[PDB]
Amino acid sequence: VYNDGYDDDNYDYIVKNGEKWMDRYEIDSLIGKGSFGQVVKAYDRVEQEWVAIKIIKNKKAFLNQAQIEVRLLELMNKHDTEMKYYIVHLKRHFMFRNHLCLVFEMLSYNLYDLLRNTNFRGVSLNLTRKFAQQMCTALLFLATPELSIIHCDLKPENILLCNPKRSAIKIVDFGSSCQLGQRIYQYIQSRFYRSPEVLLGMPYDLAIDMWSLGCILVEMHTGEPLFSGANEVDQMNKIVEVLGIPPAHILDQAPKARKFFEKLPDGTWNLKKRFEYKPPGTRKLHNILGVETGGPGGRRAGESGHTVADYLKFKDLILRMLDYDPKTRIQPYYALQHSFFK
Ligand SMILES: O=c1c2c(O)cc(O)cc2oc2c(O)ccc(O)c12
Repeated sequence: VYNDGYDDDNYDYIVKNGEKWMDRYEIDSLIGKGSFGQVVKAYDRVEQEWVAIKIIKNKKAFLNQAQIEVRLLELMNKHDTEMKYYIVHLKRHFMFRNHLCLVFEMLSYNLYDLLRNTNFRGVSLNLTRKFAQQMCTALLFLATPELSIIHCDLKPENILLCNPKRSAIKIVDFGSSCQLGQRIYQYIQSRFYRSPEVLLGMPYDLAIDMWSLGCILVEMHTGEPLFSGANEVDQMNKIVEVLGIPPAHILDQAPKARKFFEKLPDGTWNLKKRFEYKPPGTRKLHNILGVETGGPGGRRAGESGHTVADYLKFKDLILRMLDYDPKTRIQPYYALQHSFFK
């Protein structure tokens, strides 16, 4: 028996629908599970509203990580400006029967759920544009110097709708997040959304989030992951099928560059060693998006906001996001100036 019988064998609190907490919270049900513990829907009898409570595991490591998350949300929740309103709001935090608990505003489903309710056909380029603009604003919030927060784990599942009918979104789950100051694994981000500098074991900064955003937007419009690596080597190879071989001057300083590429005698780089990939740069984003053939699936011929001209703007913005060079990858302020948004 664990924690006087309240935990199970994974350090997870045993959620019992209906329980009341501190004479304040009525636990409704489980809505989420992860390596950190659980998320319940709960009714805050005092404020008279539903909340999402995140119940960290009763175990020292996860508690220390979650304490990082809390300081980072308390830092964000110190800032005036209304950019902060695309980050999920921390309502409070407390210890309960040995678990650190984070009370959040209650939201609706995440964008991977939204994709499944379309049967992975994707949402329209207009909906994607509105998601893009919210997300860049949210990254611009994180970049403000006092914060300089890497989320470190952007993907559809961590972008939630506010309300199932509107298109407002907030970013959740700052449990793997860090400030420019702090760090570390280099094994961060989910594989499909992992920046190349992370794969090559280079130093990363806030720019890695902007890579993940690039891949998320494309996936939201086509329905399928742009780069679905089944492991690090496959990941980098799927990237290279689209963006070609990464600049020499970056590979020249990439600790794990020889995990994927051979330096030819002459100093230029190529891929290594029977179904081959597609030649570098040959699966062109132009055909993935369907720029000239009715958007993904042909399904958008003649729709409004999906003229070839809108698709060229989109492709431009994504490529600027999928820059290999993290010092020239488009930054939040300038993604918002792009003609995709005007
Ligand atoms: O913060 C989270 C969260 C939230 O703030 C509101 C909500 O309606 C759901 C949520 O679901 C999560 C999850 O499944 C994993 C990790 C998280 O941090 C969250």
